[PDB]
Amino acid sequence: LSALNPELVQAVQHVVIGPSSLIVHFNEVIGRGHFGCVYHGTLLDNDGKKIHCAVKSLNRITDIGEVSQFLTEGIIMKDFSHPNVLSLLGICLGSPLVVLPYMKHGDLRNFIRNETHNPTVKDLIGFGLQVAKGMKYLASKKFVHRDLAARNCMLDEKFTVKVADFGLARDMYDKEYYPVKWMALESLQTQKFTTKSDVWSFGVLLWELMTRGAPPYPDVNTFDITVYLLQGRRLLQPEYCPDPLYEVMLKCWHPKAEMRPSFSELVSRISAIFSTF
Ligand SMILES: O=C1NCc2c(-c3cnc4[nH]cc(Cc5ccccc5)c4c3)c[nH]c21
Repeated sequence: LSALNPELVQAVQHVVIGPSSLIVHFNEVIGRGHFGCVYHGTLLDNDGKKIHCAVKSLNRITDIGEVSQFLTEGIIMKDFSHPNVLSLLGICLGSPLVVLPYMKHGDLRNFIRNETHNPTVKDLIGFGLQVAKGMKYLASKKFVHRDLAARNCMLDEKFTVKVADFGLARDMYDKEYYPVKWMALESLQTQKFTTKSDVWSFGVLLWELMTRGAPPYPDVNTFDITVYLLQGRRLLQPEYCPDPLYEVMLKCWHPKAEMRPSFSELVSRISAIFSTF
């Protein structure tokens, strides 16, 4: 750790959590291993308040070059904060640690599929609106997500949705052993991603919400999705989805990227639909 560039060490200071400010429960994993090496933790802020956090150990990092790049990803992610985006609490320099807020209700796809929880049509639309708000913030920062889906959004104790699976919170479902159906047509064809391809994925996430987590295109092979979309076939209107909201979903899947709504338009339209409930 003495081998690190001093100006870079000075630059990461506002992101670094001192070792005496973090208690990691290395004996308690979060999410039964499905989310990788992520543990319960307690972060102590400047006032001494105990913060329940999720602590990811980064085993893929060994060399100083990899450590330096990790410090930089911490610096940039720390500048992203919004009520509907998963915030970085900090990093701890054993392997490097990523400290994230604890999300009591786990991923949004499992939450809505959960037979115990009974979200209403209003609640599901409200979750979609929160995702559109988080994406509107990311798109305003010129950030392209590339993997937007309900499985990649977390839900906290106040039922606030947080867009996740970006920055140091990426590779969240990478488990140790002993997304073409959300992709825009141009991304399937050219492998290039834009905010307009995130809008297409958002439309698929909205369909996931309104079907309470049904898998999209269950009878279509991932290879055949491209031709299926070029034929002009699309995900159908879910049973209790209001017509104006499905019109918004369909606009997200327009084959011409420039014809799709912006996330600002999506927040606008969905907020007005949500307000009817
Ligand atoms: O059944 C569950 N109860 C809580 C929970 C979580 C949970 C809790 N807190 C969290 N904080 C940040 C994340 C996402 C994340 C996880 C691993 C790596 C990178 C990012 C996260 C996920 C996942 N499943 C379940």
